[PDB]
Amino acid sequence: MRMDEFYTKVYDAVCEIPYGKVSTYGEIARYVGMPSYARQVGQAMKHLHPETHVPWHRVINSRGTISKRDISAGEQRQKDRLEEEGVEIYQTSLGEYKLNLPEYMWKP
DNA sequence: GCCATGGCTAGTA
DNA sequence: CTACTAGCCATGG
Repeated sequence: MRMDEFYTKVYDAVCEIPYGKVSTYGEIARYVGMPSYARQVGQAMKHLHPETHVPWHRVINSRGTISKRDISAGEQRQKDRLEEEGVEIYQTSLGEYKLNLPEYMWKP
């Protein structure tokens, strides 16, 4: 599987995530037949341009939290976009953004 | 080739 | 619950 093939599948997958729903790097990776490529699912998200209609904001980590990144703006934007989607997000002490994963999780 | 990065994760304290 | 580590793997200097 070429990297370009992967990136495209990941993107196709993410677009399938329903409004106001959420999925996981690892889940998407598995979903596209690449269980060990969870980190690369991150990369795919990061690579996207700001205009993209791909719901990159609907992908968090396995702990149901929003991942911290080099570009802190995204971390913030993801929280905001999700909240607009009507997604209850509380803030852990030692400010990490968290949510009830079992509820919002997307299951095809 | 080595090395550091980086939106990860399960297992292990 | 928080912290950390081992396994993980593309990317690019």
